[PDB]
Amino acid sequence: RNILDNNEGLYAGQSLDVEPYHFIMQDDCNLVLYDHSTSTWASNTEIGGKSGCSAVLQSDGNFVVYDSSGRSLWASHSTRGSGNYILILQDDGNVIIYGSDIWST
Amino acid sequence: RNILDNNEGLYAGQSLDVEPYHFIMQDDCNLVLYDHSTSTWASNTEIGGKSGCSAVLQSDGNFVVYDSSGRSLWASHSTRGSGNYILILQDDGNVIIYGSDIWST
Ligand code: NA
Repeated sequence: RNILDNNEGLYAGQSLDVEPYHFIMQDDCNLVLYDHSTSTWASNTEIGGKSGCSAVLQSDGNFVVYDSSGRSLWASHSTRGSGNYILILQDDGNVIIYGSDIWST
Repeated sequence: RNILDNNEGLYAGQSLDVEPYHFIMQDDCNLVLYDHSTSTWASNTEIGGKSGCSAVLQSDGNFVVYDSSGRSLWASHSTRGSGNYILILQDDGNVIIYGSDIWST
């Protein structure tokens, strides 16, 4: 997986993989972008006691890390409203969200 | 490869692969979406004696097939303005362009 579409996400332990980059929703509740073995970006949500966190691209454009209850602990703060969005891990190392769809076959 | 970013393209012979689907910039200058061995969408640009064609997603949102001397033979007609866009060959066999970017990093 290198992309997320509307209301898709990463469960604890799941990742987006494009070598040498991995975007991992970790067990410690931190969302971390690794470049080879080095962390280059994090959501800074790594909190003892917080397990079962998930990162979800919402259908309003917002990318959110939720804790096990439903508390939003980090967001991209990209609410644009109704649309079709995708989040992509690119091979230039950036994770980016595009929307809304402008063409299709 | 399943995506093209800005001023990335498929040159002659190149393709996006998400099994069982292929988006191929063929040597006959036709840009064709295959579902297994069946063409389900084409640019219809195998013209008589055209070769070395390329399909490039541009920074204005337009997706264009060019001949070897840079004449535009087909376009998506999806110009939305200067920004950042991606074309995705999706798991459901749809090819779609999203953009412009709303978040990154
Ligand atoms: Na998807």
